[PDB]
Amino acid sequence: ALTEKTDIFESGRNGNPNKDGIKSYRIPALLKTDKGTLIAGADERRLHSSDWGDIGMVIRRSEDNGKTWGDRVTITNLRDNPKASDPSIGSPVNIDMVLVQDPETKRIFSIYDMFPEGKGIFGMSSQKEEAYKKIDGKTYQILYREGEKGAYTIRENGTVYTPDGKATDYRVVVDPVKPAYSDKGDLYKGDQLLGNIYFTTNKTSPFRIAKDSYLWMSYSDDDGKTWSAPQDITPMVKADWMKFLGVGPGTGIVLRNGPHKGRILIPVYTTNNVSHLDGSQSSRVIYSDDHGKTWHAGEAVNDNRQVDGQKIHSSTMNNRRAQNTESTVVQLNNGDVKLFMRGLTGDLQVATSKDGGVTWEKDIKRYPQVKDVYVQMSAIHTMHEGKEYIILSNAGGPKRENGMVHLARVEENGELTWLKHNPIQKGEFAYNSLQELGNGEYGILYEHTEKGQNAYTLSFRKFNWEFLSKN
Amino acid sequence: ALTEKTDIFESGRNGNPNKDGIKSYRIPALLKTDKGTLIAGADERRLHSSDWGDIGMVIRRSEDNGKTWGDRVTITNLRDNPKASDPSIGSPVNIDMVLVQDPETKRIFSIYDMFPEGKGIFGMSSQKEEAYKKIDGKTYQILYREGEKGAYTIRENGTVYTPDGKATDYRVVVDPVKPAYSDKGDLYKGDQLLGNIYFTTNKTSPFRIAKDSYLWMSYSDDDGKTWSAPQDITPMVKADWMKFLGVGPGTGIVLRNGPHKGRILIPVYTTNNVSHLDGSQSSRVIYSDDHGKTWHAGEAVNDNRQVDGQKIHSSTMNNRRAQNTESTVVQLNNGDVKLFMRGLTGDLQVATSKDGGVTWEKDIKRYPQVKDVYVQMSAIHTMHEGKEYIILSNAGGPKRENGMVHLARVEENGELTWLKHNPIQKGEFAYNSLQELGNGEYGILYEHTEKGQNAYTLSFRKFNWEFLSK
Ligand SMILES: CC(=O)N[C@H]1[C@H]([C@H](O)[C@H](O)CNNN)OC(C(=O)O)=C[C@@H]1O
Ligand SMILES: CC(=O)N[C@H]1[C@H]([C@H](O)[C@H](O)CNNN)OC(C(=O)O)=C[C@@H]1O
Ligand SMILES: [Cl-]
Ligand SMILES: [Cl-]
Repeated sequence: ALTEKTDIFESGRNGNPNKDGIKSYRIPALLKTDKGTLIAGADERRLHSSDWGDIGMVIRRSEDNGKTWGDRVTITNLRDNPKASDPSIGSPVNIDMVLVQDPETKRIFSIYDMFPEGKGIFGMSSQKEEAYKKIDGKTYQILYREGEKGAYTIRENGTVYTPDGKATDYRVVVDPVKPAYSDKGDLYKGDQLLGNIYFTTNKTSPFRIAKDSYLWMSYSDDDGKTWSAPQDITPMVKADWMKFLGVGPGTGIVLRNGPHKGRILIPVYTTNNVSHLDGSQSSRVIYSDDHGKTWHAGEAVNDNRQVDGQKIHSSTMNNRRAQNTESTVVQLNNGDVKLFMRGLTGDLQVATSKDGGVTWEKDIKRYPQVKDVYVQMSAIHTMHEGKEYIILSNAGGPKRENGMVHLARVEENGELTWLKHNPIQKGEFAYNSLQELGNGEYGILYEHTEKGQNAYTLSFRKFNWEFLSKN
Repeated sequence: ALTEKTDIFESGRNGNPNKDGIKSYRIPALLKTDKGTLIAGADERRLHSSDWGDIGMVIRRSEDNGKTWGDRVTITNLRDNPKASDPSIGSPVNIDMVLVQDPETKRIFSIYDMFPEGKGIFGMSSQKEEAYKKIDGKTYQILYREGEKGAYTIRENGTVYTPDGKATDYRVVVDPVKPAYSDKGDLYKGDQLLGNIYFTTNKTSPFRIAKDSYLWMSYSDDDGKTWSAPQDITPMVKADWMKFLGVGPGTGIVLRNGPHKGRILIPVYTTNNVSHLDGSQSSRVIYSDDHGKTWHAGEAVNDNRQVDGQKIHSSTMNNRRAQNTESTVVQLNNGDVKLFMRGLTGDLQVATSKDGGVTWEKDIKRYPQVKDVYVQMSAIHTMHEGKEYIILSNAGGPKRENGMVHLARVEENGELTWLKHNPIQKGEFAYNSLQELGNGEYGILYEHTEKGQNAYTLSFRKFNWEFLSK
C-alpha cells in the first residue's frame, strides 16, 4: 500500500559533503511526462543547506515508474565568484524550481529564481535598482559600471552599449555553451574574459546587473534529457513595485477544462517595499496562454482583499497574518482553480479563482482539519471510482516533521470535505511534490533526514488507494 | 524699469469670498503664445485656500501685452458631492497646472492634477487601489462597487462592464458637454442620473474610481478661448509603484535645439509607498515627442542617485533632505536641460540632463547664493546682447515673502554665474511664473497679499534689463 523509500538525491552527513562534494539537497519537484517518464528535480546545494550559495538546478529521470533512476542532469549552474572572501555567499544563485509539461507541444519547463552573488532573498537591498530599460521597443538588461550613474545595456549578441547608446568592446555571454551553462553572464572585452556580470564583490570586470530578485526559465523538448539555456522571463511578469518575486516550488498545472484550457499555471509569490518578508509575502500565479512563449502575472490573492474591515493590496500591505507565500495549484472539474497557500494561521489556507487564476474570490477559506506549520505543501487533483478528490501532502507538525498525506473529497460548490489524514514519514519532513502515476498509484518526492544526514535527503515513495483510505 | 502690479485673479478679504464667491486664487502659470497673447492660468479655489476642495482650472487672456485682461475662461471644474458631510473636502479635485504651447501645431496645453472627492494629496488611501485594466489590448478605467471585490470597467461610450465582462445598464459620462465639463464622471442608469464616479462619501450611485492621484490634460487650438474635454493621461506616465504623481506647476518648455528638438517637457514629481510625503518626493519630467499625442515619463533625478554612500531610488527612498519636489525646466543653447527643484536644503538645487530630460547626471548642484525656503519657483532662458542668461524668480525669505528675481549668466561649460538678486515684491510672495515678452521685456505672474487679502491674489508685473541689472 505504501512502498519503502528510495533515495533520489542524497545529502552528506554530519555537516560534511557527500561523495559528489554536495552537502545538501532541497526543494523537490516531481513530474510525470507524456511518455510516462518521471522527472525528479532539486536544488543541488553544494556548500551548505542555507537559502543561498553555490546551487545548481538538477533533475533525475526514471523510465520505470520510480524503480530505477538515471544520472543527475544539471539544468543550470552558474559559476561561483572565485575571488569572493566568503565562499558560502560567494556565488550567483539559482534556487526553487517549478516543473510542468505542456500537454500539446510536450515542451517541459523548469522555472526558478535567480540572484546575483549574495545571500539571495536575505541580502536584497532596501533600495531598488532598475534591472531593464526599454529602447526603441526592445527591452534590454541594464549593466552598472563602477563610478558611473548611467545605465549601460546588454543588447543584440550580448554587445554592451553605453548609457548614450554607443557600442563598446565589451560583450556578455548571452548564449552560454559550457556544461550547466556556467559561462552565462561572463564578461568579455574582445578575446579576454574579465569576470561575470552576476558577481558583486571583488569584481574583475567593470560591470554588474542590478541587485534584484529574478525569475528564470529553462526548457526541454526531449523528455528532460537536455535543457535550453536559461531564459530571463523576469520583465514579462515582474511589476515595478515588486521586491522579491519567486516561484512556489513543486509542480505546476495546465488547465484541462473551461474557456482557458491549455493555460499553464505557475505558483509564485512576492514581497513589496513597505514590509518585505515581514508583512507582504503574497501568493499568486503567472500563466502562459501560448505554450510557454510569453508569461503574464495574475493578480494577487491579497489584492483588494478585506482584512479586519480594511482592504490591503500586495504592493502596499504590512500585515503578518494576511501573508500567503509558497503555494500549490489545482483545477477542479467545474473549472474553478484552488490555491493552497503556505501561511501563518497554523492551518490550511485556500484561495479560489473562477477566471483561470487571473483573480481570486473574496474569501480565503481556512480548514482547521489540516495543520500548516509554515512550510511548503503540494496538492493534486484526482479521480477515483467516479468521484473527485484532492490529495495534499505536508508536515503534520508540530515542527517540520511527521509527514502527512491528507485526502479531500470535492463537493458540488467546489468546497472540500476532508476525509483522511495518513502519515507517510516519521521524523523530519518538509518540502514535497505529488504526482498521479496511473493505475490507482501515486508518487511523492520529499525532504527527510535520518542517520545524521544533512538537510535534506530527497526520497521517493509510491502509494495506492488502500493507503489513502486506511481507517 | 518695473511696472506697478495689475491684479489678474483677486482673492476675497478677511476670510470672506470675493464678489464671485471665490475665497482664494493660487498657483499662477503664465504663457506667451505664438500670436503674442498672454495666457494667465490659476487654481480658482472657491471655498478656501487649502490644497483641496472645489477648484476650477481657469485662465485669462491679454492681447495688449498685459495692459488689459479679458473674462475668465474655465477649462475644467468638476461638480461637488452635494451630499458631502463637509463641503470643504466634499468635491473631486483639480489642482496645480502647467501651460505650454507646441510652436509647430500652435496647440496650447494645460496639464494638472486630479483627485476624486477628499483632501487631495493629504487624503490618499493607505493601500493601493488599481486604477486601470488592460482588456483585449485596450486600457480601461476601473470602477469599484460597494461589497464587491472585483474590478468593473468603463468601456466604449462609457458603458460599465462587470468584473466578468458583461455590459450593464450603468454608464459614465465620458464625453462631458456641460460648461466647464462639470458632468464628467456622472453615473447614469439608463436615463436616470444617480451620482458621480468621483464621489467617495455618502454616495447615491454604486460606483467610484480608485482613490488615487491622477494626471489630466486639456488643450486649446484657438489661442486659449475654448478648451477640449479633459484627457486622462495618467496610464501613460504613472508607474505601478507611484503613489502621488503631479505637475510641478508653472510653464513647461519645448526644446528648441538638439536631437530632441520639438520635445515638450512637463515638470512633475512623485511620492512612493514607503515614505510618501515624508521622504520620497522626487522631481522628474514627462515628455511628448509627438506634439502632445502621447506622453512618456523620464527617470527621476533621484534614481540611482548617490546619497550618503548608498544609492537610492525614487520608488524606495526614505530621506527627507534627499527629496526634490516641484520644479522648473530650462534648455541651454548647448542642448543641456536644467531642472531647478524645490527642496529642503535651504538653497537652490539644480539637476542636469544631457538626453533631453530622460536621465539626470550624477551631481545635483547647489547654489547658496539663492535662497530656497521650500516653495515653487520659475526660471526661463533668455538671450541678451549675444550672451546666454537664466532668469529665476522665487521667495527671498525668510518666509514666503520678499520676492526676488535672480539673474544668472550661463557660462560656456554650462555652469551658472549668479550676477544679480533683485527684489521685486516686499511682503508675501510665493508661487510665480515668468515669461519673455520680447524686446528686452519680461512678465511675471505671482502670488501676493495686501490689505487683508486671502491667500493669494495673483498679480502681474512687467520688467526690463535695467531692472535685471539695476
Ligand atoms: C528563495 C528562498 O529563499 N526560498 C526559500 C524559502 C523562502 O526563504 C521563504 O519562503 C521566505 N519566507 N520566510 N519565511 O524558504 C524555504 C524554507 O524551507 O522555509 C526554502 C526556500 O528555498
Ligand atoms: C497637489 C498639491 O497638494 N499641491 C500643493 C503642493 C504640495 O502639497 C506639496 O508640494 C507636497 N507636499 N509638500 N511637502 O504644495 C503647495 C504649497 O504651497 O506648498 C501647493 C500646491 O497646491
Ligand atoms: Cl566581475
Ligand atoms: Cl455617487
